[PDB]
Parts: sequence; C-alpha cells; structure tokens
Amino acid sequence: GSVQIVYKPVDLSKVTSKCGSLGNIHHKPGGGQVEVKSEKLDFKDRVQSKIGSLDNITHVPGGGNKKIETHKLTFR
Amino acid sequence: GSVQIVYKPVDLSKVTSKCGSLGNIHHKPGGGQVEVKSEKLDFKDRVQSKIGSLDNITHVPGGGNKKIETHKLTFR
Amino acid sequence: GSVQIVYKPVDLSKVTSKCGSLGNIHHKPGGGQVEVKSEKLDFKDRVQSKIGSLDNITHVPGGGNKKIETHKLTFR
Amino acid sequence: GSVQIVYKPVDLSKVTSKCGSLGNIHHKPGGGQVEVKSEKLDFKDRVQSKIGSLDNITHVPGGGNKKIETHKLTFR
Amino acid sequence: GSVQIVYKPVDLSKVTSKCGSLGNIHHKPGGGQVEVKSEKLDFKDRVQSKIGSLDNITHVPGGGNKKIETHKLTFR
Amino acid sequence: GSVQIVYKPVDLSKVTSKCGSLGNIHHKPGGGQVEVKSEKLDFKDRVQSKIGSLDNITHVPGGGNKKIETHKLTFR
Repeated sequence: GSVQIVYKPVDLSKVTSKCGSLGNIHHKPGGGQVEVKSEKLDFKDRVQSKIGSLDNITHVPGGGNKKIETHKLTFR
Repeated sequence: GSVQIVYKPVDLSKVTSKCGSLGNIHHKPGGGQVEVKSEKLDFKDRVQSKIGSLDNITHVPGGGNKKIETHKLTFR
Repeated sequence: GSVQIVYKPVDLSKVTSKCGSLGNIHHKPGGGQVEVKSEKLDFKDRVQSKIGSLDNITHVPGGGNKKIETHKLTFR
Repeated sequence: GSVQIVYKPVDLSKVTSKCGSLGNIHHKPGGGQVEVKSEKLDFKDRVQSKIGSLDNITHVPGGGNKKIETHKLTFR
Repeated sequence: GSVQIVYKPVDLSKVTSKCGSLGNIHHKPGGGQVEVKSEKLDFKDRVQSKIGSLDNITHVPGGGNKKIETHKLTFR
Repeated sequence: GSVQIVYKPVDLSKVTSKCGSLGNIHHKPGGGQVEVKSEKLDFKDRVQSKIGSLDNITHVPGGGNKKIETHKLTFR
C-alpha cells in the first residue's frame, strides 16, 4: 500500500501601508478604581486567571501590519 | 508499505510600511487604585495568575510589523 | 516498510519599515496605588503568579519588526 | 405618689425518692468516628461553638432530684 | 413620692433520697476517633469554642440532689 | 422622695442523701484518638478555646449534693 503526500503551498502576498503623518494623540482618562473580594481559590489545571487589572494603554505604531500563518500536516 | 511525504512550503511575502512622522503623543491618566482581598489560594498546575496589576503602557514603534508562522509535521 | 520524509520549507520574506521621525512623546500618569491581602498560599506546579504590580512602561523603538517561526517534526 | 410592693412567696415543697437497688448497668458501644472539614471561621459575639465531639456518658445517680427556682423583681 | 419594697421570700423545702445499693456498673466503649480540619479562625468576643473532644465519663454519685435558686431585685 | 428597701430572704432547706453501698464500678474504654489541623488563630477577647481534649473521667462521690444560690440587689 503505497502512500504519497506532496504538501507544497506557495505564497507571494505583500501587506503594504502608507500613512502621511501620525501626531497629536492625547490620552487623558480621569482615573478609576477596582475592588475585588473573595475567600478561597482552588485552581487545578491550565488556569489563566486575572483578578483586578486597571490597564491604560496607548499603542501608536506607524505600521501594525500583522500576518499570521499555521501549517499542520498529521499522519497516522 | 512504502510511505513518502514531501513537505515543501514556499513563502515570498514582504510586509512593508511607510510613515511620515510620529510625534506629539501625550499620555496623562489621572491615577487609579486597586484593592484585592482573599483568604487562601491553592494552585495545582500550570496556573497563570495575576492579582492586582495597575499597568500604564505607551508603546510607539515606528514599525510594529509582526509576522508569525508555525509548522508541525507529525507521524505515527 | 520503507518510510521517507523530506521536510524542506523555504522562506524569502523581508519585513521592512520606514519612519520619518520619532519625537515629543510624553508619559505623565498621575500616580496610582495597589493593595492586596490574603492569608495562605499553596502552590504546587509550574505556577506563574504575580501579586500586586504597578508597571509604567514607555517603549519607543524605531523598529519593532518581529518575526517568529516554529518548526516541529515528530516521528514514532 | 406612694408605691408599696410586698413580694413574699412561701414554699414548703419536698422532693423525695426511694429506690431499692441500682446495679448491673452495662454500657458497651461499638466505637464511632467523626470528621469535620472547613476553611475559615469568623466569630463575633457570645458564640458557643462545638465542632466534633464524641461523648460517651454513663450517669447513674441514686438521687437526681433537681429543684430549680428563679425570682426577679424589677422596678423603674 | 415615697417608695417602699419588702422582698421577703421564705423557703422550707427538703430534697431527700434513699437508695439501697449502687454497684456493678460497667462502662466499656470500643474506642473512637475524631478528625477536624480548618484554615483560619478569627474570634472576637466571649467565644466559647470546643474543637474535637472525645469525652468518656462515668458519673455515679450516691446523691446528686441539686437545688438551684436565683434572686434579682432591680431598681432605677 | 423617701425610698426604703427591705431585702430579707429566709431559707431553711436541707438536702439529704442515704446510699447503702457504692462499689464494683469499672471503667475500661478501648482507647481513642484525636487529630486537629489549622493554620492561623486570632483571638481577641474573653475567648475560652479548647482544641483536642481526650478526657476520661470517673467521678464517684458518696454525696454530690450541690446547692447554688445567687442574690443581686441593684440600685440607680
């Protein structure tokens, strides 16, 4: 029983961008407040907890062009 | 039982960017406050906890062009 | 039972960037405050805890172009 | 405004007993077992707790004649 | 405003007993076992706690005749 | 405003007992076992704690006749 696989993907894909000018970006929130309360925590597996974050983020890239791929060949 | 696999992906993909000027980026939040309260914690496996963060981030790259890939060939 | 694998990925992918000028980036938060309270902690495996961080980050790279890959061939 | 109280209770009450013979009293339980489990306890006032008793009592008095009273005169 | 109180209780009360013979009292339990488990305890006032007693009592009085009283006159 | 109190309780009360013979009192429990487990204790006022007693008591009085009283006159 001969088995033959030829996994040969091609890609020629350009992600481009042009922006004239980034500027005058203000970010001035008026504060904030968090409060959490509990008694016991029992974690057991691959838990990803977050309890009480107060983020403030200003993310100004001149690019930002993302390109994700994923290849998975499986055999049994 | 002959088995033959040819895993041969090609990629020619350019991620480009052009930005004229980055500037005048202010980031002036008015403070903040967090409060957490608990009694006991029992962790057991691959836990990723965070309890009470107060981040402030200003991330201004002139690029930021990300490109992620992943290849996984499996055989049994 | 002959088995033959040819894992031969090619890549010619350029990640480029052009930015005219980075400048005048202010980052002036108005302080902050954290408070955490607990009694006992029992950790058991590969725990990644963080309890009460107060980060302030200003990350201004002229590049920032990331490119991640991952190859994994497995055989049994 | 004259006020006059005359609190004058009388009592002539006899509590008697006659028993011919006390004897041959066996008390042979086959053991026992208790198990309690909790995390936190917060008590705050005039609490009367009991957690996990395993009493075995043999109380053989030749008398046992109890006589309780209570008098309370109150004025405002 | 004349006020007159005459608190004059009388008591002639006899508590008697007669028992011919106390004897042959066995008390042979087959053991026992207690187990308690907790994390934290916060007590705050007039608490009367008991945690895990294993009493065995044999109380054989030839009398046991109790007689309790209580008088309380109050004025304001 | 004349105030007159006459607190004059009388008592002629005899507590008697007669027992022919006390004897042959065995007390042979088959052992026992206690186990307590905790982390922290915070006591704050008039606490009466007991944690893990294993009493064995044999109380054989020929009398045991108790007689308790209590008088409390209060004025304001």
